[PDB]
Formats: sequence, C-alpha cells, structure tokens
Amino acid sequence: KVFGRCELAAAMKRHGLDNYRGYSLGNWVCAAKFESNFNTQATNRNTDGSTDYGILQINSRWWCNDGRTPGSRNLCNIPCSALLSSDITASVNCAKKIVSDGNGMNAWVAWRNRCKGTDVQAWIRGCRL
Ligand SMILES: [Cl-]
Ligand SMILES: [Cl-]
Ligand SMILES: [Cl-]
Ligand SMILES: [Cl-]
Ligand SMILES: [Cl-]
Ligand SMILES: [Cl-]
Ligand SMILES: [Cl-]
Ligand SMILES: [Cl-]
Ligand code: NA
Ligand code: NA
Ligand code: NA
Repeated sequence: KVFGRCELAAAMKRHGLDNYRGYSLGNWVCAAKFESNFNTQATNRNTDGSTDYGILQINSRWWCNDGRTPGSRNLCNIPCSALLSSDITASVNCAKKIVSDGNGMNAWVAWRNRCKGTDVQAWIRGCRL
C-alpha cells in the first residue's frame, strides 16, 4: 500500500508513534517519506547483503528474519515480510524497539541526513489528526 501523507500521519498516531521517545509525528512521517516514499512494499538490498523492508526500511541484519542474512539477528521477532503489510502494526512495533536502542532516530540514516533539525512539523501540516 502507498499511503497518503496525512493518511500515514493518522495511522502512526493511532499506533502510538506521536512523540514516542520524544519524536514528534512530523519526524516519523519525514523518515517514512525518504525511506520508502510511503510505500509499505519498499525493499532495498544493502551492500553487506542485508535488506531493508517496508515504510521505515527496517534492516534484516538486526531486526527481522528474512532467511538470507548471514550472522544476523531478529530482535523484533518477525519475518521481514510482515514489515511489507498494508497494516503498519509490525513496522511501528519494531520501529519503537529501534528508536529505544540508544541512538534515537539516528538509526535511520535518511532521518539524520534529510529530516533531523528541519521543519518536520510541515509533514503533518493541514492533517486532521
Ligand atoms: Cl508527500
Ligand atoms: Cl511534528
Ligand atoms: Cl535471495
Ligand atoms: Cl538470515
Ligand atoms: Cl535475534
Ligand atoms: Cl521468520
Ligand atoms: Cl495501518
Ligand atoms: Cl533521543
Ligand atoms: Na534475516
Ligand atoms: Na535477520
Ligand atoms: Na543466513
């Protein structure tokens, strides 16, 4: 599923992501924009042979199991395929564990490079939330 901007903002809010670990909803929307362009089915192979999955490009080295990532962990206890769902629950639950990991939203390099310090509130501008 390809979400609308306000549509994804609303689902992220519904799933308790607004201000989770102190990150406003605009941050999460901005990250999703640059990670996946709001597309739940997004996948991207990394140079190290791991893969990133879903609206938040969660990586198979640490977080989910895809069956093809040597020496990896599955810290969210989920097949990476669950992260491609039109229902965002698995992605939100796993992103909560990632952002609690110690480096906050810096875990998402696109967030650090494209969202961090910006006017992220623009991402939820005009949304009925
Ligand atoms: Cl947009
Ligand atoms: Cl915001
Ligand atoms: Cl393969
Ligand atoms: Cl694996
Ligand atoms: Cl594990
Ligand atoms: Cl699995
Ligand atoms: Cl959803
Ligand atoms: Cl933080
Ligand atoms: Na894996
Ligand atoms: Na893994
Ligand atoms: Na393997």
